[PDB]
Amino acid sequence: TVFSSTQLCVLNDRFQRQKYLSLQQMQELSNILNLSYKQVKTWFQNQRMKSKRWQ
DNA sequence: GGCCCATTCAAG
DNA sequence: CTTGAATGGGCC
Repeated sequence: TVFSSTQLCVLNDRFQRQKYLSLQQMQELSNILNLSYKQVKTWFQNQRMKSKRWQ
């Protein structure tokens, strides 16, 4: 799978301002991006890991 | 259930 | 080789 440049945008923007998202927030964010909840939740998790790594 | 973590695996 | 989406197990 691969995400659009359009998607990585709102995703990264949201992530920068909010590192933990609720169920509803993830689900709506997924809806307006025509993505599944799973891949968005997964993305966020992976991003949290990425954020951790930088040391 | 979600999160954490190590690990996997399909393209650049 | 790196990248990052995706997996499974362990924990609350």
